[PDB]
Amino acid sequence: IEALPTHIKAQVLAEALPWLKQLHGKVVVVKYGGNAMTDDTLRRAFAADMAFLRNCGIHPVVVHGGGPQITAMLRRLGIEGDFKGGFRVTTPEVLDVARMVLFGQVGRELVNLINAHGPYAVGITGEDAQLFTAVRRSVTVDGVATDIGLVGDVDQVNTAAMLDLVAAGRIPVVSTLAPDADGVVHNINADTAAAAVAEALGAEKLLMLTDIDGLYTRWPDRDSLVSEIDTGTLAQLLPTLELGMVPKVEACLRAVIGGVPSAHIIDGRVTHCVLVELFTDAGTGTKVVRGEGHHHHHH
Amino acid sequence: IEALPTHIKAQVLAEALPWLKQLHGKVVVVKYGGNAMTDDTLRRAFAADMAFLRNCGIHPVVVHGGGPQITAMLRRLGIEGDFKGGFRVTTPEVLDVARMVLFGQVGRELVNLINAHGPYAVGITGEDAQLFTAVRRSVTVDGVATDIGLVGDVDQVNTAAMLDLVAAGRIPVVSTLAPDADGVVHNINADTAAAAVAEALGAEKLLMLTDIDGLYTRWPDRDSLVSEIDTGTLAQLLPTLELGMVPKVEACLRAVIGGVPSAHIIDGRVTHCVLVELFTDAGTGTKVVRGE
Amino acid sequence: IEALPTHIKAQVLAEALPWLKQLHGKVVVVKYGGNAMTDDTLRRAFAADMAFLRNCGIHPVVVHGGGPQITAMLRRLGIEGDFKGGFRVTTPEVLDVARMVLFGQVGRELVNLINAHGPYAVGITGEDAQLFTAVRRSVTVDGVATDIGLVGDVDQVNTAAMLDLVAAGRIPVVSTLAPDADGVVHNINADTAAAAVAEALGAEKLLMLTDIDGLYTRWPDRDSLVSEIDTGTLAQLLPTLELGMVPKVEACLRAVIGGVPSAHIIDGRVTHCVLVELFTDAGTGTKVVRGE
Amino acid sequence: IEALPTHIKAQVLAEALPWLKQLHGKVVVVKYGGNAMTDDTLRRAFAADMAFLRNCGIHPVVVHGGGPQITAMLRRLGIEGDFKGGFRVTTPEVLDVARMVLFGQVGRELVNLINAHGPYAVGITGEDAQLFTAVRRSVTVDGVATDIGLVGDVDQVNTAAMLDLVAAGRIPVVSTLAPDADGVVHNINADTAAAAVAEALGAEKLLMLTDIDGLYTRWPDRDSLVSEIDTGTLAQLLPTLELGMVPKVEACLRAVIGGVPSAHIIDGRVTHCVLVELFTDAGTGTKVVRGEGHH
Amino acid sequence: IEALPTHIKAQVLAEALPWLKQLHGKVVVVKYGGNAMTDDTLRRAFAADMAFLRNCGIHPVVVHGGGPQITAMLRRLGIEGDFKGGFRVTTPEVLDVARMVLFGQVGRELVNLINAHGPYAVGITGEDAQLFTAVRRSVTVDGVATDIGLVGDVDQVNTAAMLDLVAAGRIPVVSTLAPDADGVVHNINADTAAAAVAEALGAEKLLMLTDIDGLYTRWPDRDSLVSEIDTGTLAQLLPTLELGMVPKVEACLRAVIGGVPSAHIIDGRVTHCVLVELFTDAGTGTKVVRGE
Amino acid sequence: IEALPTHIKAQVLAEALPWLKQLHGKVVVVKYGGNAMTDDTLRRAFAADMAFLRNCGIHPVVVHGGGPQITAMLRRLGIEGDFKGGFRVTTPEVLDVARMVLFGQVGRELVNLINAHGPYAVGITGEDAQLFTAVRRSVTVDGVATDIGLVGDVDQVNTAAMLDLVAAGRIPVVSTLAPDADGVVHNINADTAAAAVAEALGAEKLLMLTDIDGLYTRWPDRDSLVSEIDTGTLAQLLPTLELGMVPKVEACLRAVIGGVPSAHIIDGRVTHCVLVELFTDAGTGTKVVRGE
Ligand SMILES: [Mg+2]
Ligand SMILES: [Mg+2]
Ligand code: NI
Repeated sequence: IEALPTHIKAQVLAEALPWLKQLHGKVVVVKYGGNAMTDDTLRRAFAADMAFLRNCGIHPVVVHGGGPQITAMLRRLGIEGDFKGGFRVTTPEVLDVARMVLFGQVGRELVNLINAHGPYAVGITGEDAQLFTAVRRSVTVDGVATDIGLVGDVDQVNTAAMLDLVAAGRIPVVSTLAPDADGVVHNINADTAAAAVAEALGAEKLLMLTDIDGLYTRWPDRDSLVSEIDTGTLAQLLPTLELGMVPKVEACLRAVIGGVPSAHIIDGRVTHCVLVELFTDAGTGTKVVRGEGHHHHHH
Repeated sequence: IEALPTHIKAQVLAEALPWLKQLHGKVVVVKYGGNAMTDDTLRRAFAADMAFLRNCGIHPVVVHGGGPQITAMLRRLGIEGDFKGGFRVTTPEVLDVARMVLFGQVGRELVNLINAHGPYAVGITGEDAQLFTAVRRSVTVDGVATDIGLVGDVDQVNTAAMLDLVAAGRIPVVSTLAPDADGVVHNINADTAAAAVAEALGAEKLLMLTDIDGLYTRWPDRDSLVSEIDTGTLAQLLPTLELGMVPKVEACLRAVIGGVPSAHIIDGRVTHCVLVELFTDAGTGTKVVRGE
Repeated sequence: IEALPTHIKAQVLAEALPWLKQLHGKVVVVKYGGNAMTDDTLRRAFAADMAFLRNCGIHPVVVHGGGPQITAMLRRLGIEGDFKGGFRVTTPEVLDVARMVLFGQVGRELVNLINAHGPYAVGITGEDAQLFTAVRRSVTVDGVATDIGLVGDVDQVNTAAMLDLVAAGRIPVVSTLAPDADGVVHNINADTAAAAVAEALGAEKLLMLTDIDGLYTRWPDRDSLVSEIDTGTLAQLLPTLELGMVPKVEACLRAVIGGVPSAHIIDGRVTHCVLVELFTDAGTGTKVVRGE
Repeated sequence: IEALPTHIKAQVLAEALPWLKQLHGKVVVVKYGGNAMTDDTLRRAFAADMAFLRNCGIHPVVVHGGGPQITAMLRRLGIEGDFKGGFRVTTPEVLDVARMVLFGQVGRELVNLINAHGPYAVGITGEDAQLFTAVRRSVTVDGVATDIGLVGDVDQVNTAAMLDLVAAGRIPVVSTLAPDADGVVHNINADTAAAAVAEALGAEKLLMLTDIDGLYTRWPDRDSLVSEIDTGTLAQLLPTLELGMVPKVEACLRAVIGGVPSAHIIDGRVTHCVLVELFTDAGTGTKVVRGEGHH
Repeated sequence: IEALPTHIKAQVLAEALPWLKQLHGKVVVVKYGGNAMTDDTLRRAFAADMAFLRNCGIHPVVVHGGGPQITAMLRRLGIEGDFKGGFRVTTPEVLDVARMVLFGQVGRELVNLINAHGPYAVGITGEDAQLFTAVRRSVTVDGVATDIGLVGDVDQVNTAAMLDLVAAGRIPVVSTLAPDADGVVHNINADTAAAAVAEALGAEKLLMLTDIDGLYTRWPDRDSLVSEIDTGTLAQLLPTLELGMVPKVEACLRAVIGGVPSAHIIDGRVTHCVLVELFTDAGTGTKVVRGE
Repeated sequence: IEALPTHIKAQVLAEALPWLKQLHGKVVVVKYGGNAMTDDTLRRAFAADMAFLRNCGIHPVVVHGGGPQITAMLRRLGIEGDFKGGFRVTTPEVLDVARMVLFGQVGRELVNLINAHGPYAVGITGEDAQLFTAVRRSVTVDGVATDIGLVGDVDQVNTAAMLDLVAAGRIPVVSTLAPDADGVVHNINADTAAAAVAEALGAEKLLMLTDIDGLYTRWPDRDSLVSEIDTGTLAQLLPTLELGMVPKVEACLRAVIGGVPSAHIIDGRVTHCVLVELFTDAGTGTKVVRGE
């Protein structure tokens, strides 16, 4: 805590060098969500960490999400959500509420928390300066022709305009909402979006906070927790996983394969989780790396 | 305009030169509000105008407000107004709704409308990168010691960071919300705020859209609106009209005095009002200039 | 007349946005010539139109020529032309006079007018910093190739250094005279030369002023509104156009086919013809576009 | 021309170092005129020298004049003068001929000569981008007020825009013709103009070619044909000089006092005169240093 | 060591934020010497720390010294020192050996150690590009003693050229040797020199490694040594000290008074001493401030 | 001589224009060594020449060597050398002395000599900022297997970082010593190294000072003295050349066959040899150009 010998405090910082050296001047996309937003002590720690990275010469890019906040508003307002299946179905009136909450509330919280350390955080959506557009998406059953609503995926990204912000020393706080070729705003999956922007900016790393200690090869058995998994194998386990990890996983795959050296799935329930995963050799969380070939499977 | 002789169209476009020359490379703060937001045809025209200025080498900076939208939400949601003689009393919870509507809704509308022409508009508040801080304010009720709530005025502004945006070719869409010293976000008067940022950025002009045709030396007599007035002369007729034109006018004062060559109070009920006031000698409103 | 209602002016200006967005930040080569040089109003207008584009964020590159001025100056000097197959031959003594009238007279004219609006206009020839060279020109009189003096065509262009000028906010006024591969100055044909530099700079539009009112398929005026034709239908129309406008057309054809988006053959006899052509579509001649 | 032992050539070159070092990266205004323009071998040598300076990291700015060429043209056109004091009044038309000759002919010659070595020379007047404006001038004939036409002096200069050209590696060839505050272009004295732009650009030196070997207090043989001089010492010799050397001297005055470390009045009749005056200690010309030395 | 739990490890890091923020983008001059150079584990740790600072956005500037190495060489070479009462006289031959050892040996060691982490370290002296000149120094013994030889103090510094190196991401390793006004190379006191360059570059901090745990108020009192002092108090305890701390002391003075917010005198015998003094609230060493 | 007439002097300076024009803004690698370092008048002239090139807009890059100085030190320090086929076998203890002398002494001399004209010269090795790495090379004694110690060739070069120095107006003085893949510094052949950096920087020329007047093709016959040999033609002489020209010549091949338009082998015993070879059409020294 504080009664720790100085000679040991230095032995901690000193060990981070190999990491500070690997991240310096590099972009790092962090997907904020889960207990990280909920718990006060956790988020306050998250904001402090972003400042840490910023004051080390690292370029953090935060991508956050909503859901509970969005549902809370839709209820508090009284919108009777329609369910064209097993999904919420994002209708126009709903999009307005989603965007309102995500950008005007959730993101605001984060920005102010970060800026408690300096003029760093700046909130933006795909709408602002058209940082990134979206393409309408839909779900299955089997005709797959089910229109879920104004939901979509990140289509294109203006990495140029984005890398300009990190250059000015700002920490962009992204709210997954982007217009399509026609101009209508669409709500995008925070996880997938984070992966998209990660690849586009040529990020050195992609972090994703979750209320889980890692990835499970077969959920029930917690002995199936992998601290590191190679791309080829993950792509083969995808069609046999939990739906809640599919976005997290696909995001990592799209990222690590799109060029992002590695993607991490850490436990956001831990205080200063980002500092631990970046400057400590703790085998906590799941690390994804590009790896194809029978040998990556055989070993 | 098709049956309008070509020799006239030319004169209209030509007569713009003297103005395009005066505004080129200069910053122009425009305060959006009133029918401008309400009417669809008007706002769509407003967005097109901002693109016009942008594609002419001019640097527009939009500052918008709420109020009706904010009240609509506070009601539609359920939040009961716990008032004070004509003031809404922005409680910590009210601020949350205000900021939510202004930034996450009102501003969004504007940004998307502008960006229908290109990657121009970008929404920001005083919160983002601490573009500008605020100082808690209080209005006149009984002796004036009334803390209406989380309301304030623009204290400091990071003109540097702002001039950086206009440099990148972006059109900033500001939502009057800035953190005080301690760091708590407040709600600022769009009109006054627009005036603050105008002066800070060394803007060539400050435009303010209103549902009124001008300034009134004699109200309601109609042939007594000044086409152009000047500082000092305004301060004399300052205490004559009502409270709705006080901030507007007071804003233009703080503006011209703070360095802004001139402030304009045009009628936002007119389609393409900004184009008329900037490239047509026909003053759509009243121009305020530094007078001796 | 000023009776034009304030809402009609707004419509005019507003209707120019789609074009400002298209030309902004781009290069536009204008071939100044014809009565546009002669008439005291038209010419004074052209200078304003260039200043206009310059203050809109556009990049204008004027390319002019002499002709009537040259012959005129030769008459005063008493230099009798040495014709050969209808071609006056450019003897050294003549080249000297062209460089004088073209670069020291007609060019200074434009530069000074344009510069009444600001430090924009700057006159140059291929000789200056070797911005562009010229290749000998050979023409047949009767049976075969013959030398017609010191006449040439635009060959190499330092588009890199050329684009630097417009980037510096300067309006390059070009006098079609370029050095031979061995440094022998030549007189180039403004028309063909304009189309040449237009292509070398990779410019959006090519504006060509002419003392002729229209492109003609015959003149049962109703079928003269070729407001916009395309690059192939004009090719087949080339063996049936007026004798005074074939070069204006061949120039446009070259430019567009080469890589220039659009070519406009407007009637410079119209005050503010440039403006009318760029922000309106109201009949100023033809717009040649990529077609086939 | 050969037979010169290499060990000596090296000595010659090595001696330019102190000078190359003093001029490197600095601006040097050179006033072209006289036999320099007339003689073919001389001008061809002048152009080569400008290229020399350019390829050494020096920033040469050439200012030329006319007169004989201008008069030659006016005669072919029969524009006979309206002299009113030993000089021609610059009627609006005469200006047109002057500008035509200076910019469209005299300057052209120079530019092409220089560019025979590379994309260096670029011709400009005060008209282009308003590099420098002019103020109407009027020389006292019997009283004081006597307009002599569209003649003037360099008023303001856009040193910024000018220093931009030398930055791009260009050698500006200026033709003394500038616009008036009310947009009226006049004809300016090459000598005085050269001095004006020299001071404005903060030039390290100002050279002026003449058909004279130096300055003379009086007009006979040995002694008063000086080599070094300064302010005050010249100001007193001003009213004692024929008009054939008044603007020349004043040019050096307005320049040195203006800031230019030194102004030189060399003999342009010598081949490669500029190379001799800049990289050879034998200064066969009249230099003009700061007025507080030998005061 | 490694058994330390995660959270306790993260906390150590987190507690560094207030410091990384204060040093980011700032220059930090570190005077290397003593056991720091001697002990292998210590220097290897020193080099790692410089890389730490470098990879955090901090700009470290290392200034080292010799003495033992210099004396070692002078002995191997068999150069009997011509002493002057407390001082060896730096004859022209001695300077050559000094410079040879300091730049070609001592500094080399450091550079290679640093660059074991990346293309960071770059060795230079006042000689290179004339980064800084020196003025002959005379240390009078009793009343007077004149020149001890080619010894001097840092006169002028080219902070511009220096700040250029830190800009390129390089970590300059300075060897205290500068040119005379006439170009005569001199040997400068590492401590004083470090202070000179510190002030010149507008360094946020000046660190000085020593084989002592702090600054002594009453030398070998132990127990109550100074934890923090300032310009006035530190300058008043000057005439009551041993020579083995005068330069280390004057340095901190010339620095802090010069503009350096604070100078530190830490114990270089501790592994990673620089990391402890910069990112740990350990009250070791001694902090010298200006005051007010 | 002052006795020489001025009309001649000019002719000399003038005749250099074609050369100044060819070298302006270009890099020129000069290998310093031999009498050039020994003789005082010669080196003082060498330093003046580098300043000449620098003050002409040329970018000189000096690469020097040792050997005699290195051997001189090894002897004074009494370090017995282990030989192999006639090689010193650079052990870790010898390398330290080599680097010490080359960088901390030989190079220092040169730098200070150059900077006697201005803040130009800056000494660096492959160690600094890792400007260039080295690869262990072994010699051949009719059985290549001869690890003659820490000797190697220039492997990679950071032309970027190097071209940055010449950009700042500095004259880099290189001491052939570079890190190994693992950081083990090695001593590199000045001649070959100079050739390596020459090619890497895209140098316009490579000069090499020697105590020989030319390139005597095949053993003593003052008649067989080339003046301008070429690749291939020269290549077929290496196996039949003295050992004192093998590294020089083998270095001139990698230079021109590597990109460098031409390499020159001049006589460094001549005062101002560099000025003669670069601005005098003297046929002294041997030139090497490309030739399939
Ligand atoms: Mg595996
Ligand atoms: Mg049309
Ligand atoms: Ni197996």
